[PDB]
Amino acid sequence: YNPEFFLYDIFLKFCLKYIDGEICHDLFLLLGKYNILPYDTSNDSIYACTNIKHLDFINPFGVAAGFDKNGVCIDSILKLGFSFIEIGTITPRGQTGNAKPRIFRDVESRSIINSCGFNNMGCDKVTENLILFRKRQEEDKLLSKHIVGVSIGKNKDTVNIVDDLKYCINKIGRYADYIAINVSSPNTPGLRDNQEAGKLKNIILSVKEEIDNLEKNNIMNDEFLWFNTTKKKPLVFVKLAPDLNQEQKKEIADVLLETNIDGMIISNTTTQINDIKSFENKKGGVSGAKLKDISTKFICEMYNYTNKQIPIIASGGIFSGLDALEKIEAGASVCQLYSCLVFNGMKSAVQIKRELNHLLYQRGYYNLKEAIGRK
Ligand SMILES: Cc1cc2nc3c(=O)[nH]c(=O)nc-3n(C[C@H](O)[C@H](O)[C@H](O)COP(=O)(O)O)c2cc1C
Ligand SMILES: Cc1cc(Nc2cc(F)c(C(F)(F)F)c(F)c2)n2nc(C(F)(F)F)nc2n1
Ligand SMILES: O=C(O)c1cc(=O)[nH]c(=O)[nH]1
Repeated sequence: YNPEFFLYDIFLKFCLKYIDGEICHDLFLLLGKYNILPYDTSNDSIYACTNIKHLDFINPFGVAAGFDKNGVCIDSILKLGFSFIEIGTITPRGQTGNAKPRIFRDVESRSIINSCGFNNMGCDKVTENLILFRKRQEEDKLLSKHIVGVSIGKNKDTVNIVDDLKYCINKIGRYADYIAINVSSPNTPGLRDNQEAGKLKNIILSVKEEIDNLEKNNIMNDEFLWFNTTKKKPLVFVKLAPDLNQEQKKEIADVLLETNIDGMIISNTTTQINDIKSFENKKGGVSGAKLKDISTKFICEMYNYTNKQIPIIASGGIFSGLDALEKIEAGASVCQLYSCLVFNGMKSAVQIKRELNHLLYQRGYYNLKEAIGRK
């Protein structure tokens, strides 16, 4: 509604029409880096707060992983009106990823296909970006209480998947509110097989353990140990790909229950969309509108399978207050956006927060927490 947002969104639409996606993506990241994007300075509704365990979100919308892989634009992105962002996915060593162009959008179906292949500057460089973010944060009143999770993964050619995760934890864990374990990218060969249950249980317990050791091995009080938002050790979530068996899902559910994981991100992109014409050429995982139903059903299933015991972070095809309410009613406690920013632009968090609040009122819910899981 504001003019700053209005002008940027025209520009963004122009870019969407004329300019390659990855290039546009990076241009807006660079404009955020230089602090020339608009801010949402509005108080968020106390009735749409949410939490995962003791991690509290001032509103229920965050930016999904893969958006700001390297943490170069964290302040500007949160300042668009998001309560949190998941940076990464990061790996121990930097990787260039797959040959470009490797991201395409289909404006008509509001859908995206990418085969990025975990391109990122590497754990050490991103840790230094996140540290500078944490320092800015102590000085920047609009960043107070905003959450930064870190998605962490394996280098493509890795000796020890678990070892890669430990290396990332050891480096960046002190600066993270939460850690997301990503064994779900379509785009690194294998990796996805790391969703095998015995393997996954060991992954999850190795990660909680490396985090536990961060707490142990240093002498400072928590307030100085955790240079993050919570002042507590990061929670542990796992991100799940939606292309799985019911049996696979049930198995994963039991490993999540067995290991007392703090949450699950449902879901990553799908390789099962066949009917987007412009994508016929293409290899990779599809995001956006055409993922929404698959992702929502998957939320229902895992909530059920896990007996409502594991909080869900929703991802996939969320554009509108209605889409968000569906995620929440299926069982999600919090939502992440990606595609919506691409097609709808900079106003997305402002607009969707407003839409969800009105909806919550119309359906006669007292607050958002009351709606979670109401089938
Ligand atoms: C270009 C691109 C890169 C992505 N990179 C990652 C990543 O590094 N890690 C990750 O867990 N998910 C990644 N994703 C998946 C998103 O985090 C998200 O789950 C997916 O886009 C579904 O949300 P959407 O339908 O709102 O876009 C990426 C998606 C896109 C489109
Ligand atoms: C016009 C456009 C913009 C976009 N990225 C983008 C990147 C951004 F940083 C923002 C912002 F500023 F709000 F945080 C944004 F709204 C969109 N991508 N990203 C793609 C991608 F990644 F899918 F290729 N295509 C795009 N097209
Ligand atoms: O780097 C990527 O290719 C990528 C990672 C991921 O987790 N999901 C995705 O769709 N792409």
